[PDB]
Amino acid sequence: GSEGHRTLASTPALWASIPCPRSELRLDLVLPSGQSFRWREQSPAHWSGVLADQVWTLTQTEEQLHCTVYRSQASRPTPDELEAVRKYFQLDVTLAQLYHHWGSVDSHFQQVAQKFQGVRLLRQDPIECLFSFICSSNNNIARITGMVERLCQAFGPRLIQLDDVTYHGFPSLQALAGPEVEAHLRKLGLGYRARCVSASARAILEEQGGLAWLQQLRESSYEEAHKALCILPGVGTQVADCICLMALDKPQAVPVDVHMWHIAQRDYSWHPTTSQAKGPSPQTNKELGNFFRSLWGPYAGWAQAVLFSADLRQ
DNA sequence: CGTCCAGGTCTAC
DNA sequence: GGTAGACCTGGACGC
Ligand SMILES: CCOCCOCCS
Ligand SMILES: [Mg+2]
Ligand SMILES: [Mg+2]
Repeated sequence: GSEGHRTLASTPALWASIPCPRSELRLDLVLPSGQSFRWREQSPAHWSGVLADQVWTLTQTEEQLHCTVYRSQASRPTPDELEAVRKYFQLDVTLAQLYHHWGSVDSHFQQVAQKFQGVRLLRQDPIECLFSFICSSNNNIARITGMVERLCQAFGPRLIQLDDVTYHGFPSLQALAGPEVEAHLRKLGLGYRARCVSASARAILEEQGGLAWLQQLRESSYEEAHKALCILPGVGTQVADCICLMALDKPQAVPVDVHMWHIAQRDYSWHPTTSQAKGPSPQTNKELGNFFRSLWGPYAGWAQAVLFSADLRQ
């Protein structure tokens, strides 16, 4: 009871609650669906991971999101700590209101939304998001998830151990820019993305003026932010859109991968009309992103997250 | 066991 | 501009 990952049943006094209906949040549809790669369902309905530099376990009942933290004596999370959870889930954004809107303007969205409630966007750290999505390219979620864990294990600071799992914070730019990072990441199975991690960490610190440059894209425009990210090695349109949506507070950013292509054709009979290219291409991928913005409006990326997630499950 | 595929990015024509 | 091929890996899918 004192050791291992906590459950709600087994250590009741160490949990605290955040009011939040399952209609506003389904952990099981958000945490393994390729937004963040850093959460594991270590016991049934309990998700463990690192969030604002500490380890947490999260579980839900119909009206509550229950939260425990591992930091000192074992105790309930504090009000300030609980805030970090609220911010990470962006719980001020009311998902019932967005679903209504998207539902009204798109009857296909209405149909999928009935069976896939509580899919919202996490608000992620820019560095973690940048380097996770560099690992995402031409890859599947199961393998990306391992790549990311091994990366944090080798280069990130040791937080705490539960059972046989040692949690690590996400690596700094400095660690990722270090000597022989590529060769090390190649032995950890990252393949060609090993080079991209080293190169982007160095590009940021040595050519772009460091962490500040990345962080300040939050206050910049989607279009400025998206252009700025594309200069980095391993960061194309898609990876940049993932970062803008998931880390830089750009809700209108819509990543366009093979899933979204399939969704467009199957469920909207979409075809490009500004370019003569039949398939995925820079100009057809731009157009498809514009189609979804025009359809769903300024939170189109959030709508994308609902159908993307629902397409993973089918 | 050989292709094909997964939250693509690159350069080269 | 739209197009093709190279780059890691390891599960799923046939033949
Ligand atoms: C998909 C292969 O290209 C990845 C980005 O270019 C190489 C720099 S690390
Ligand atoms: Mg606690
Ligand atoms: Mg780039």
